[PDB]
Amino acid sequence: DYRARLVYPFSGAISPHADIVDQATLAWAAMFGLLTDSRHKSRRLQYGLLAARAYPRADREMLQIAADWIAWLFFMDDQCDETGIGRDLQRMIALHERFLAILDGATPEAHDCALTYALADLRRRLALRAPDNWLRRFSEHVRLYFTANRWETVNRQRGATPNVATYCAARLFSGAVYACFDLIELAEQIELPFYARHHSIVQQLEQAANNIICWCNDVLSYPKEMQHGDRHNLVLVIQGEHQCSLPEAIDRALDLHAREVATFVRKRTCVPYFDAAVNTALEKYVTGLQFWICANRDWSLTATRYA
Amino acid sequence: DYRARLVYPFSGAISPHADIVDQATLAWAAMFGLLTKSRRLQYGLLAARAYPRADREMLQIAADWIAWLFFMDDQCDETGIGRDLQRMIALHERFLAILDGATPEAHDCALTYALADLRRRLALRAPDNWLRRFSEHVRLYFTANRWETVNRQRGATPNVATYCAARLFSGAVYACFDLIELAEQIELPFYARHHSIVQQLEQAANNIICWCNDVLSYPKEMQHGDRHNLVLVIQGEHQCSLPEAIDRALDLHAREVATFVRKRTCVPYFDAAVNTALEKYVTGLQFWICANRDWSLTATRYA
Ligand SMILES: CC(C)=CCC/C(C)=C/CC[C@H](C)CCOP(=O)(O)OP(=O)(O)O
Ligand SMILES: CC(C)=CCC/C(C)=C/CC[C@H](C)CCOP(=O)(O)OP(=O)(O)O
Ligand SMILES: [Mg+2]
Ligand SMILES: [Mg+2]
Ligand SMILES: [Mg+2]
Ligand SMILES: [Mg+2]
Ligand SMILES: [Mg+2]
Ligand SMILES: [Mg+2]
Repeated sequence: DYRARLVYPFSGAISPHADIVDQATLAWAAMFGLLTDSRHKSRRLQYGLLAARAYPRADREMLQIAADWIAWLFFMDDQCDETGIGRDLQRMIALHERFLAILDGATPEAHDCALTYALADLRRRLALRAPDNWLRRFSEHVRLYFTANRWETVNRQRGATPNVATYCAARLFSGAVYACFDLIELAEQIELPFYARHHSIVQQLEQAANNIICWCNDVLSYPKEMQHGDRHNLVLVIQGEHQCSLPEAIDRALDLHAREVATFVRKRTCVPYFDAAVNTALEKYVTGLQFWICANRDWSLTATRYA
Repeated sequence: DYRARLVYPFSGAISPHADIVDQATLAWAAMFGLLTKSRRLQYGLLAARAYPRADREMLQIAADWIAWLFFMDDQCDETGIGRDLQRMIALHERFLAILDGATPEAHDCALTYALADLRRRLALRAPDNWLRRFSEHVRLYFTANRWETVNRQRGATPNVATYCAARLFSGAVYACFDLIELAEQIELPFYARHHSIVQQLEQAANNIICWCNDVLSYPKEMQHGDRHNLVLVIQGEHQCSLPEAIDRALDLHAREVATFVRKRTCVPYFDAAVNTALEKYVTGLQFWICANRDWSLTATRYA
């Protein structure tokens, strides 16, 4: 049982609003027409129960935006990774031109699809809770996620599996984890000054947490990705580069995950002293990264998505 | 004296267009009424060293941009607006409008018009993703300058950790690093452009350029009573002599040079085309490190 090795020297938490938020996410999906034919299965999506773990101290209104955003990501992701649009760059470019217009604050038009309308709704709701500087940073992380998904599409279309270095570098954006990390600021109601927000050690803590979450997901989701012939997965990329067995590739992936956990724990104590207020806010942010690491693992072990 | 210790284990270069670009930067600065000894500014001779392989058209934008920063910088560091937050917020609101695409209005100042001209010219050479990354770095430069202004007004000195973190943005070096992509005509994929090792190389090069400037510019900054300088921040934190503060700043500079050349050997292998483009970008960081030092030692600005 290789899944037993996905362990951390810290624990997570869940918002008491978890089930209320999950039911509201299903109602939001229905409202914006994101629930496709494939009804009874929708009851066990449980996207709100991941959000509830990722932002456990958030007010219900803010948690609901995070939950709806996570739902959006899964709906978009399953299109990219399991349907035709993921093998069609020109279709994806056309869609992303609409998303990018909506991220700049353009109102959707009659011809726009459900996902564009739903994105516009999330941007509108975030604009009410967040200042302009935050909105710009979130939008750029979402833009980089679109860029990364266009890159994954070209790989699928050309039948090309990236090397480990390229995959790991791209994975940091293809999973939209940085955009989710931006929501921690709103969940914790913290205003980090520019010099603290972008500090090298904070960036390295963000990178480590992102790698941990993505590589944990890669170990839990290689089976379903193999079924669809999509090798955007640390296990499958390691297998191709090292020409090794699947058990060996899984073992190597878990070793990289364990090393990245140790790196995160180590760098947590390398945060320099700015002032009392800034460091208090900074420790709430870094605590947020730990909640996310645990949320991903705790939710993913209990989800039929990876069964 | 202590200036002799500002050394690098690599060399720079200068564009053959250096003098016509510098002369054209003066002409541009006069045209926009940014001039009010002009021939001794030599802002084009910094640009020519920073982007030595750039085509003349692209180098001219870079030179005009560097001139813009110096004009803006002297107003912040030697003039009243640098000790007036609400006035700076008003000016920055006009700049941020221009950066988003808004055309200047009747009673916008010379700088706002000059910034709009630079944005227009950059839009002809660079795609939207580039313009956004550049705009964000310039926005963080404005934010860093507003932070410096609050410090000046309250007569506050930040600790070394706070100053170094803020200095990375107050110098606009990242905005200048963005221009390397255009100078060198390279298109780095997202995953290489934002790679942790590339970020750490940019941070090291930024630290080196800023701390080199701090050692060469502490005299003129003391005269204006400005403490945004590694030497002066070290002196305040450690309560040491000025010679000891300079020695400590130069040790941090030397240590950062060692870090930069070490992390150059830690760049992963992505593919042939990407690593070819990356090595041109990282070489660009080296050109900038050398350009800053080479230009500053011959500039009357720090005499
Ligand atoms: C769906 C999405 C992009 C984000 C949802 C929120 C989130 C940050 C989840 C953590 C897991 C991981 C980063 C998803 C990566 O996509 P991948 O396609 O490998 O996910 P899958 O294995 O579940 O399909
Ligand atoms: C003027 C400016 C923002 C940039 C021009 C181009 C550039 C990146 C020059 C390198 C020197 C340094 C980063 C300037 C920092 O401002 P500081 O105020 O310490 O400069 P000074 O010492 O020359 O006054
Ligand atoms: Mg997927
Ligand atoms: Mg995916
Ligand atoms: Mg997966
Ligand atoms: Mg200055
Ligand atoms: Mg300055
Ligand atoms: Mg200076």
